[PDB]
Amino acid sequence: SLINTKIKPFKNQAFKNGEFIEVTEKDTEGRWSVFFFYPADFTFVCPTELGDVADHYEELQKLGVDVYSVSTDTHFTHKAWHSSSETIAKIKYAMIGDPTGALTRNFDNMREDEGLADRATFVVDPQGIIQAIEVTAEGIGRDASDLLRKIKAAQYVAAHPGEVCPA
Amino acid sequence: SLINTKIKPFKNQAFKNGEFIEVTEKDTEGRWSVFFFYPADFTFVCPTELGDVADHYEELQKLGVDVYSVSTDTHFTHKAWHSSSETIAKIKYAMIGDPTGALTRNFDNMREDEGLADRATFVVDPQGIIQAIEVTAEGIGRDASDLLRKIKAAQYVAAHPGEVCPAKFKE
Amino acid sequence: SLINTKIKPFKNQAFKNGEFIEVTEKDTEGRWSVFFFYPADFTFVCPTELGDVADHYEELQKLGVDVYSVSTDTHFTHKAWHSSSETIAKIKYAMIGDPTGALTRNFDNMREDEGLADRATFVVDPQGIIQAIEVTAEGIGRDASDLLRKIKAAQYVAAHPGEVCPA
Amino acid sequence: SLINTKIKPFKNQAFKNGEFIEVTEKDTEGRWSVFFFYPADFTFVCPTELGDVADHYEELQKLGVDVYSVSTDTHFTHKAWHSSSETIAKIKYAMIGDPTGALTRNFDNMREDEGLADRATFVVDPQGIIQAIEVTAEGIGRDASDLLRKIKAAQYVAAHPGEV
Amino acid sequence: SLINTKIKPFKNQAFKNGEFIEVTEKDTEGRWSVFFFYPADFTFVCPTELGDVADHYEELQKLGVDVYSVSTDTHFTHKAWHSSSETIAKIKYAMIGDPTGALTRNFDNMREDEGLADRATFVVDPQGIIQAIEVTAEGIGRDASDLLRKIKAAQYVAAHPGEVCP
Amino acid sequence: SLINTKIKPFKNQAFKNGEFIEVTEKDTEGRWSVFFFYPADFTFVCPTELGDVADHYEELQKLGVDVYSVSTDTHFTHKAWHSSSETIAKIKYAMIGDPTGALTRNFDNMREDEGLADRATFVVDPQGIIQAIEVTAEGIGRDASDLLRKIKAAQYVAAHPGEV
Amino acid sequence: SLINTKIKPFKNQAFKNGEFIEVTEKDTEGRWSVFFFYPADFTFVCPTELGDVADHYEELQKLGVDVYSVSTDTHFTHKAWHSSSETIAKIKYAMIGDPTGALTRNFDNMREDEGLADRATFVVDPQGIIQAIEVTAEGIGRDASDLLRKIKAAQYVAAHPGEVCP
Amino acid sequence: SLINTKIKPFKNQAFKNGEFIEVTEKDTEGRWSVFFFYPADFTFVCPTELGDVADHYEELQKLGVDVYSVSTDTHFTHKAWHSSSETIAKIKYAMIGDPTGALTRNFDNMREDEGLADRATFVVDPQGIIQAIEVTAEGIGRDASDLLRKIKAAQYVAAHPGEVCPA
Amino acid sequence: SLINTKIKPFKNQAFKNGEFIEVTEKDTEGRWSVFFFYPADFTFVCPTELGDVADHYEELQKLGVDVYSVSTDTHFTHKAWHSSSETIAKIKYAMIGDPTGALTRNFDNMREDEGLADRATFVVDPQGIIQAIEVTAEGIGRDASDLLRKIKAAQYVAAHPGEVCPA
Amino acid sequence: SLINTKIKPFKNQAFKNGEFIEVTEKDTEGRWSVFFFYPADFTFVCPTELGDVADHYEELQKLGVDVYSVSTDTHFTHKAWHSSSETIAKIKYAMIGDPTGALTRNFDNMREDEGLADRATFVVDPQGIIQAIEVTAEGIGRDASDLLRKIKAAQYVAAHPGEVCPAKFKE
Ligand SMILES: [Cl-]
Ligand SMILES: [Cl-]
Ligand SMILES: [Cl-]
Ligand SMILES: [Cl-]
Ligand SMILES: [Cl-]
Ligand SMILES: [Cl-]
Ligand SMILES: [Cl-]
Ligand SMILES: [Cl-]
Ligand SMILES: [Cl-]
Ligand SMILES: [Cl-]
Ligand SMILES: [K+]
Ligand SMILES: [K+]
Ligand SMILES: [K+]
Ligand SMILES: [K+]
Ligand SMILES: [K+]
Ligand SMILES: [K+]
Repeated sequence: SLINTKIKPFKNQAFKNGEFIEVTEKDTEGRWSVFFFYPADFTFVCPTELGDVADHYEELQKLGVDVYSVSTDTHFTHKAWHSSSETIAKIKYAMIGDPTGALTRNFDNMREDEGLADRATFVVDPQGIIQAIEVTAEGIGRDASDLLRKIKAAQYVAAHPGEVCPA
Repeated sequence: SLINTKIKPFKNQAFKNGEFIEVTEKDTEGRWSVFFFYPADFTFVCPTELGDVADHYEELQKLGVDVYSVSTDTHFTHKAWHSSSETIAKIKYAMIGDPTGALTRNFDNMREDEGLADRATFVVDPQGIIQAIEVTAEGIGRDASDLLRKIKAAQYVAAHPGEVCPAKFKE
Repeated sequence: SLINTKIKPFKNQAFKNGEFIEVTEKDTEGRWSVFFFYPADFTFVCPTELGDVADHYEELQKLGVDVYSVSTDTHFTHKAWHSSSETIAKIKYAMIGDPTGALTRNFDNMREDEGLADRATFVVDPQGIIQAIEVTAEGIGRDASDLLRKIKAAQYVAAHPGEVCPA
Repeated sequence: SLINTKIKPFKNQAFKNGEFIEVTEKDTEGRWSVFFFYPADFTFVCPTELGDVADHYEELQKLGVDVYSVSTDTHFTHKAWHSSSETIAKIKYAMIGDPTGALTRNFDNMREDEGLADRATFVVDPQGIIQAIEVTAEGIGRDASDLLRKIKAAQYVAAHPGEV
Repeated sequence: SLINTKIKPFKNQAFKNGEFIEVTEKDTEGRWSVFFFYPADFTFVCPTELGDVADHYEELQKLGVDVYSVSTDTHFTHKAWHSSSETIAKIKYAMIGDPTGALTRNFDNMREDEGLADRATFVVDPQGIIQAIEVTAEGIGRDASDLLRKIKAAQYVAAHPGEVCP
Repeated sequence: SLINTKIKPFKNQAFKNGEFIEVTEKDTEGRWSVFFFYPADFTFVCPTELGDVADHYEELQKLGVDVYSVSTDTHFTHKAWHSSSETIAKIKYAMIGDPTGALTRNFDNMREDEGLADRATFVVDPQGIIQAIEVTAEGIGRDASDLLRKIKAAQYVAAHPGEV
Repeated sequence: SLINTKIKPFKNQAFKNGEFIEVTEKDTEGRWSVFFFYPADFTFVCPTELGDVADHYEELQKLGVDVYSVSTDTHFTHKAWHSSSETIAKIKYAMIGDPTGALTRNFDNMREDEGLADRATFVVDPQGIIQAIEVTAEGIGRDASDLLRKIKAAQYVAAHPGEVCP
Repeated sequence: SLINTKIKPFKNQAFKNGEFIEVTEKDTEGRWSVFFFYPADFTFVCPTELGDVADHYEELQKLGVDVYSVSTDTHFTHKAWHSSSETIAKIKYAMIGDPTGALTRNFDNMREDEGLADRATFVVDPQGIIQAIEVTAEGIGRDASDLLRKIKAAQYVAAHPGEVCPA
Repeated sequence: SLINTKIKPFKNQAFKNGEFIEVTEKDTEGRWSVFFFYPADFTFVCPTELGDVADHYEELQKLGVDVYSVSTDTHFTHKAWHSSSETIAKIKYAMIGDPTGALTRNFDNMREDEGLADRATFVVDPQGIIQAIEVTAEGIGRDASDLLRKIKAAQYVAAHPGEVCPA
Repeated sequence: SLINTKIKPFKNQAFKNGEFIEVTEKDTEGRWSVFFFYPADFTFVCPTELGDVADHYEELQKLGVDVYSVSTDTHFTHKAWHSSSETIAKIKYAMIGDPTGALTRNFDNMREDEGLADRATFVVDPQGIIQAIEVTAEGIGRDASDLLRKIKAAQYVAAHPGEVCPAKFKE
C-alpha cells in the first residue's frame, strides 16, 4: 500500500462553494489533507459518505484539515450535482474533478477498465506523508467519525514522538 | 486522418430515451452511423450542437442513420443533463459515456492533457468505413444542416458508384 | 485529429498567377491560412471545389486569409492545368506542388497506397494552430461557403476570448 | 489498492491455541477471513490491537469469520509471545508466521526497508475477494469495533446486492 | 547497380493510345521491355527524349520490344501532356504513372528529396533480367538509336548464348 | 565462496546483555570478529551451538575476538529468547537481528525458500577480510573448539606470514 | 543509381605507362574523370572495350578527361596483361587494381558472389559528381565514341549552366 | 553458499594409485563424497592437509566415503607429485586434475585472477546434496578428524530424520 | 589457430594442367591436402615457394597428398602466369582462384587491408582435420622439404595411434 | 592467423635458472621473442621439443632472441619438472606458467575443452609484431633448427627492407 509514502504533484480543477478553483500539491503543504475518492457523480451510494464528511467538516477545519473529494468526473459535473442533490449541496469543501485520472493514478486508485476511482480515503500530513488509508467495496460505508478518530490520533503522534496511542 | 478506414470494436454504456443500454460496434453494422464527440456535459457550446442534431434526428432516422453522441462523462451524467437541460431533453438518440477514453481514443480524438474528446464528427457507412470527418476548435459549433448534406452525399455515392457529388449537394 | 496542433515547417514550389514561387511555413506566420488538399490534377471532382474557393478568394483576402491548394503533383502540372481548365484558370491563390508528399504527410493526409492526398481542408490561425479540419470521401465535394463561415467563427473567438460561437 | 481482487495462493505455518498448523488459501475458501498484519512480536508497545480483536473473536466466529494475524516473525516466536504476554495469551485465532515475507508481499504489505509488515487489515469474502482494506501508520490504532461494523456491512451487501 | 537482376512486381495505371490501362510485371513476361524513366511531365528536356524513342517505336515493336515510359506523375497528367504537346502526342507506347513512387524505387531510381525519377533507361529480357542500364543527369539527353543498338546486341547474346559482342 | 573478500557495510539492531545497541561494520574495524548465523530463535532444538560459543566467549574476548550471532529474527525476539532460555541467557555477546535479511545476504547466507539464514560461521580479521568459513546442514553441529583453533591459527599466520 | 552524387575517397595502386603509381580521389579533383570497370584481366570480351577507349584516349586528354580502368585484379596482373596482349598494350591511361574491392564497392559495382566488377562506366565532373552512367551485361560491349559524345554533352551543360542538351 | 544444493555434472581425469582414471558425477551417485580443493601441486601447505586425509582414508572408506582431491593442475602433475613427495605418496584416493576449471567453477571455488582453486572442502551425500562446507585461508589448516566428525553426524541425521544431534 | 578444426565447405575455379576445373571440399574428402596460400600472382617471392612444392609434388602424390595453391587472383590469371613463368610452368597441381576471398576467409587468412592472402600453409588429413599450420611474414619464404617432413609425421601418427613423433 | 599483429600485454610468473620472476610484455620490447607453447608438463613429446630449443639457446641469445616457453601449468610445476627431467634441466630460458589461460588466449592458442595450449610457436620482432607462426598437432614435434632459420630470415628482412628471403634460408 501507499502507507508512509509522499504524495505526488498534481494540478486539478475543483468546485468549491459556488466557485471554480485550481488545486495543486502546493496547496497541501503545511496542512493536513483528506483525499476522499469515489467512483461517479449522480450515483446513490457516494453521497451519504460525502455528506457524512460534510457534517464533520467544521470540525475538520478546526483541526486544520482540508478535504478534497475526488472522482474522474469534471468540476462542471460536480457543480451540477451540488445544485441538484440536497445531500451534496451541503458540501463546502473542494470537489476536485479528475477527468485525466492523473490524481487518481497518483494514489494507485484507478479501476482501469472502468475509468472510475475506487472508494479509497487517504489521510496526508503537513509533510506530504500518507498516514492512514481506507478502501471499501460499494455498500460498506466509510464512517466519518472513525475518520475523525484516526486523524486526531495521527495529529497526536506527530505532536508526541516516542509516545504512541494504540487501539 | 482516419478517412476511409474501418471503425474499431468498442463497448460502452449509454443513456437513451430514459434507459441505460450497451452499445458496441456490432450495433452499427449494416447501418449508417454518426459518432458525434463533444468535450464535456454541463458546459456551453455543446448543447446547441447536440440539440441542433436532435432537431434533424427524425429526418436522419428515415435515412437509416443512427446517432451516437460521445463524451468522456459517464452515462449517469448524461441522464442527469438530459433531465436538467431543456435542450438536452429533446435528444432521442443514444448518449454514450466514454469514461475510460477507449472509444474516444479509437477515433484518435482525445485531448490527452484534458481527458476530454475534441469536437469531432465521424460519418460511418454500413460497412464500417469512415466517409466524412469534421473537427472544430473549442469555440466553433457545428452545423447539423451541413452534416445532413454530407450524409446524403455519402449515401448517393454509395448508391451510384459510377458517379460523383461535387461542391454543395442538392437532391 | 490534428486539431489544435501547430503546423510543421515545410518548403514547396507553387504555381501562383503565371509564376513559380516558393512557399514555407514562414509565409503562413502571422496570417490565417487554408490548406486545401485534393487528390490529383486533371481529374473529375476537384475543379468545382477549387473553383468555389476561388469565387470566395476576394473576401478571403479581405479577411486576411491566405489559401494554399495542395496536391502531390508538381507545380509544372499545376501551371498546365491552370491553362487548360477555365475553372482552374480563375485561381489566383498559390497552387502548391507536393511531389515528395512531405507537406501532405505533415498534415497526416496521404493515401499511402495511391500517393495522392485525401480531400482535407485545414484552417490555420496566425500562430500556426490548426482550428478546423474537414475531410471527405473521394466522391464528396466540399462547400466553400461552409468553410468561410467556419473561418469567420474562428476569427471571432480569436478576437473575443471570453466568448464562443454555435452554428 | 488491492480492493476487489482475489487473494493469492499461500502456504504458511501458524500457532493456534496450543498447536502448530499449516494454513493455505484453501482454508479460506467458503469463509469470511480477516488478515490482520502487524510489524513485530515482543515489542515495547502494548499489543492492544491484537487483544482487541481477540475480545471480538467470539462474535467474529459467530458470524462465520476467521481471523489470521500475520507478521514476518516465525510461528515459533508466536508460540513464545503467546506464552509470555497476558494480552497475547487470550488470542485463540491463528497467528501466522511469514519469514519469507511471501504472504505479506501477496498483500503488497511489506515495509521493504524494515523487513516488517505494515499495519494493514484485509477483509476477504468466501470467494476470496478483498472487500475492505485498512492501513495505518505506527502509532495509529486499529479499532476492532469499526472492523466488526465493516464485516457486517460486507456480509449484508453480499446477501442483498443493490439494496440502497 | 541493378545490372543482371530480376525486376520486381508492380501494378500501375498508364496512358496509351487514347485509353487508360493497367500494367503489371505479368505484361512484360516473355517480352523485351524498355523502362524509360524521366523526372516530370510538362517540362523542357524530357519530350525530345521520348519523341526520339517514339520515332523508333514501330521498329522496336517488330523486335518484340515493349516500351514503358515512367514518371511520378499520374496517368491523368500523361494524357493531358499527350494533348497539349506536339512532341508527346506522337507517343504510341505506354506512359506509366508512378505517383506512389513504388515502380521508381523498384529500380532504385528515385531522387528522394524531389519525388521525381532520374533519367534512367532499363532494358529487360523476357526472363525479367536487366541487361542494359543508362543513366544521365538532368542536362544530358539519351539517344534512341544508341538504345536500339544496345538492344539488338542484348538479343544476339541471348539467341547465341556463349558468345559476346563489342 | 566468499573466502578472502572484505565484508560489506551493514547496520543492524542487536541485543547485548541487557540493552539494545546498533552494530555497523565500523564496530568490526581493528578487531577479530565472528559472524555466527543460525536459522531461528525459540525452536524445538536445544541451542547447544550458541551456548557452546558462549562457553568459549571469555577466551575469545581474551584473544581480542568479538562474537555476533545473527538470525532473521528481530532484536526484540532475541531479548525475549535470552530471558526465557537458560542456555541463551548465558550469552554475553551481541545477538544481531536481521529482519530485512540484508546482513544475511551480505554473507550470501539466506535460505531463500525459508527466509532464514543457513548455519554459517564467518571469521573476519581486523581489516575486514574473511579468513575462514564453515557451513553445515540442519542437524550437523558446529564445534566451538574447532572454531577456537581456527581463529588462533588465523591470528598466527597474520602475525607470522609465510612461516611453514 | 549513383547518378548526381559525389565520389567517395579511395587509394589504389595502378599500372600506367610502364611504371606503378598511386591513385586517390585527390588526383581527380579539378578534372573530368572516367572510371571504367570490367570483370577480370586475361579474359575475352574486355580488351576491345579498353582498346576502343584507348583509341580515343589522346582525344580525351585534350578535353581534360582522365581515364581510370578498374578491375579487382592487382596492378601486378595489369602490367602482365599489358605485355602479353597486343590490344591491352596500347593502353596509355591508368589501370587501377582493386583487390580489396573497396573502389568497386564505392561505385556499388561489385558482383558479390564473384568478386568481380560489373561492366559499368562512370563520368565524373571536376567537383567529383557523377554525371553519366552506363552498365551492360557480360555480353554487350561499350562503344567509346558514344562515351565521348556523352562527355562533351556533360561538359556543355556545366560550361553553359541553365541549359540542356538532347 | 552452496549448502544444500545438488552437485553439478563433471567429467575429469584423475590419478589414483598408479592408475589414470576418469571420474564423473555418476561415480558419486549412491555414495558419500568429499571434494577436497586446494590451489596447486608442488607447494608446501596443501600436503599435510592432504596427508591428514590420507591418514583417515581407510576409515572414510569403511564409512562408505569417497575422497577426491581437486586442483587445476593436470592428472599428470598429480602423478609426478605423488612420486616425489613422501607425504603425497601416501595418498590412495583419486587426485582429480581440473585444468579447464569446470569442476572448480561448479563449486563456485575459482580464484579467477589466479586460475587456482580456493582451499575449500565439500561433503556430498548419496543424493548429490552438499551437507557441509569448509573454506579456510592459507595456513589455517583443515583438520581431517573434524571432517570425520561432521561426516558421522551427516550420516547419522540421514539415518534418523526427525532426530538431530547439535554441537 | 585453426589447428585441429575441420575445414569449411568451399567451391572455387582453378587452373590445373592447361584446363579449368572446379574444386570443392568434397574433392578433399578421404585425401590428404595441402592448402598453400600466397599473396599475389606475378609478384616477387611466391615463384620459388610454389616451384619447390612442385619439385616435391611427385612424392606428395605418391603419399596420397593433394596440393592446392590459393590466391585471391582469378583462375584466368593463374593460367596466364603458368604460361609466362618457367617456374610457375612446372606446377601440375591445382591453382585455385579465390577472388571472393571466401576460401581464404574460411582459413582466416585474409589481409583485410590488402585483399590478398597471407603466406600460410595448411595440412588437412582425410577427415578434414587441420593437422599443421605455417604462416610467415611477407619477406620470408617457406621450405617445401620441412613441409614434406611434417606431412610424413602426420601420416605416421594417423597410422600408429598410440605413438608420437618429435623432430 | 595473428601474422603481422602486435602481441597483447600480459603478466605471468615464471621459473628461470633457479628463480621465480615476473614476465610482462614490457620485458619483450626492443627484443626478439619466441613464445613457445606446449600442452602440459610431465608429458611426452614436449621435452624433446623444449630440449631441442635449449640446445640452440646459446646461439639464439647471440641473435638477441629471448625464449619463453608457455603451458597452463604453474611456475611451481615448471620448477619441479626442471628438477626431475634431465632434458628439461638444461633449459636456461624462462618457463612461464599460464594457469589463468590469459597469455595462451592472447595468442588465440587455447584448446578450450582441455585447458591446455596447442603446440604453437610465435616469433616476435622488437616492435611487437608477430613475424612467423608454427602450429602442429599433438603428435607432431617441432624442429628447433628450422625455427632458427626463420628467425634469421626475419632479422634479415628487418635489416634490409629493400629485399626478400625466398624458400630455404642460407646465410
Ligand atoms: Cl494504497
Ligand atoms: Cl481523423
Ligand atoms: Cl487530422
Ligand atoms: Cl492495498
Ligand atoms: Cl542501377
Ligand atoms: Cl561463502
Ligand atoms: Cl549506379
Ligand atoms: Cl559455497
Ligand atoms: Cl590458424
Ligand atoms: Cl594464429
Ligand atoms: K470522465
Ligand atoms: K506526382
Ligand atoms: K524473518
Ligand atoms: K523477518
Ligand atoms: K583479385
Ligand atoms: K593449470
